[PDB]
Amino acid sequence: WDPYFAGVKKLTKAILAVRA
Repeated sequence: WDPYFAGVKKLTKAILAVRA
């Protein structure tokens, strides 16, 4: 189940600061 995030953005919000 992942229609858009399902809560995974808790990791992608940190990665968004690592990449340009």
